[PDB]
Amino acid sequence: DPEVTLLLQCPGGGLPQEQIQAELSPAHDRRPLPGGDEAITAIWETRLKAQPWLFDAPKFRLHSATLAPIGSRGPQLLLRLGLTSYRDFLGTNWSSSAAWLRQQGATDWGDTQAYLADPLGVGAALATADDFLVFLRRSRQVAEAPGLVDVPGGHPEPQDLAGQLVVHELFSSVLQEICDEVNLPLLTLSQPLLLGIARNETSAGRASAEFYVQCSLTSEQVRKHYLSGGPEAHESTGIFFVETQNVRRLPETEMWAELCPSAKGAIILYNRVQGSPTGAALGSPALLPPL
Ligand SMILES: O=S1(=O)C[C@H](NCc2cccnc2)[C@@H](O)C1
Repeated sequence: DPEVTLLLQCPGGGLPQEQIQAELSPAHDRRPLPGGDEAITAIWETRLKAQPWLFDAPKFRLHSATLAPIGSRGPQLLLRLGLTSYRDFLGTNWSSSAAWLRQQGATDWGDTQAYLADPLGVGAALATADDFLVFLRRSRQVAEAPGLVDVPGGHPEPQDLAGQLVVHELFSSVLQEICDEVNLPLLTLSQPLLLGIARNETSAGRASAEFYVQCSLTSEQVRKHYLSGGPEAHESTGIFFVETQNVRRLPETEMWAELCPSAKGAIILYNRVQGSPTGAALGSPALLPPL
């Protein structure tokens, strides 16, 4: 699967909020472009002169994420974060010359990402009470991955001693994205677990944190809540459900060629971290069928 690479696979079936540290530092920002950031300003002016209702927004930037030695006590993950924007995204990751900016970063800084905005996404593998994952169909009229399958999520906007507030906002944001798009009550959702981090190579390597969330509603009830918002309550054009049993072999199905890269990330991490039993009981052939 060339369009998605794993940056992080969490241990212990996934990491809760209280085991994660963040360092939000201007040392983690994008480096100014070799010829100057005027080139980002020029793409933005052109875009606003066609679509003057567009507005900029701040984003978190992923620099790096370091996992503690497995089985250790204390914080298990450090996320190194800076700040970027929708505008810096449009002028770098989304630019036609994005591959040239990756080569320049390798040459200048020993870092393919040094000249890229790399805004941090969040996504969820959202399971129902009746053991299904939730999928959404993307509109055919949006700029990115039109008409493809997605999972719930988005790209949080800002606002360990500011770090903990930043971790809280990331975990809060995946639940808020589920309530905004799927139309579920907050109180039907578990606290998220972080499964890992996946990179979208079709979007010059920008990363998404992938989370596991359990809902107390059945697939039937989740569908009712989604539809009862009406065509204006969501950006997606449809919702559908796959049995957790069947997610295990999803990369062998015709669905796989219709998943956008960040949703492929979420399903691979679900399969490795929540799937893939290690013990004798869930390992036994009748519960883990071979092939
Ligand atoms: O947070 S972002 O900068 C906003 C962006 N939205 C999709 C999009 C794509 C191309 C042009 N406009 C919007 C995220 O994919 C990254």
